[PDB]
Amino acid sequence: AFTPASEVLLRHSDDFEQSRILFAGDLQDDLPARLDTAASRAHTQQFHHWQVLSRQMGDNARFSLVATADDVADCDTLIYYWPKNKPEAQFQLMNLLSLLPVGTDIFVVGENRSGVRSAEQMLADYAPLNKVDSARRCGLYFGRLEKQPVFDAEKFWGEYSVDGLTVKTLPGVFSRDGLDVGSQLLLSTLTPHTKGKVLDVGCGAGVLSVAFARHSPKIRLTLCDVSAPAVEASRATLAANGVEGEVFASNVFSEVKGRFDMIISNPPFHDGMQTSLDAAQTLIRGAVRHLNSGGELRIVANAFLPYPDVLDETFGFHEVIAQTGRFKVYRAIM
Repeated sequence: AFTPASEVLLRHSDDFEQSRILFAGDLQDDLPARLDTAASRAHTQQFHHWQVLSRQMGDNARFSLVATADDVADCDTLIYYWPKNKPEAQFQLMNLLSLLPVGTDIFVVGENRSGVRSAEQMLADYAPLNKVDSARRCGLYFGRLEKQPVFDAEKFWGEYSVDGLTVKTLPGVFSRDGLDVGSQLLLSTLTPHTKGKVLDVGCGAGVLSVAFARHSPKIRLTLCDVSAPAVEASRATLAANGVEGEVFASNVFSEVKGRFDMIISNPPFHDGMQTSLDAAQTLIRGAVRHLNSGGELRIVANAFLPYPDVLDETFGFHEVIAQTGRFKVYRAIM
């Protein structure tokens, strides 16, 4: 399996061979489907990861905000891939450890730069962890579950108000649940009393959608995101603001059916160049397939990323309708 975290595990292949493993956390590659095990299961809060894993693992791979007793059954080992954000890791480990049997082996693998060291303290009172020698930038930890924590997902819900808008959010929407500067720029280009079917692809907690609906109450909304927390947060946020709309999980346009008058998105900032290019291609190439005649695709994103070229390639040309010191709002028409 591809990732450095999975390479780490691969260096201890022999130990997982007779194990009945549950894989969870940031399941970036398909090691959960390939690792030689007595049995393998997975639970993820990411739709695209579930797509990949269930293709090979069927019902042994599950997707949902909250893992359940059944999702975890007949597993004597947990291999958890540490996520980038701590509240997400807390939510997931309490959820998972609260259901697995006392005695389950716990393995935690991640990157020091992503805060994997925080796991020790986090699990100190439940499953005492010890570091296993690994590559210098990687953290590999092991321990047995001694005491199950008590978990109640409802206590992790957050709620706040910004610009007269109520926002409900959950761990796992770590910088995409607010009225960020990029969102503000995108919003400034939308005119009041706009009409049509819309579709907000990079979902988040739905702040963009409820702010759009506030001045254009007739728009007909569809929201999608890969993250279960984002799907849950958005529905709650729409409801909390008297806004109707359909929200569902999707790997970009994988579950989107139909055409729209406008597609908007505030993608996350990429990391590399390839990850960035791919993300730009998928968004744009999927867009031409879901736009009514004369419909518009609108994207706000850092100017450094590769959207302009992808835009020209797909639509022939595009416009920069709004700009700041970092962001550009790109517009392309059907």
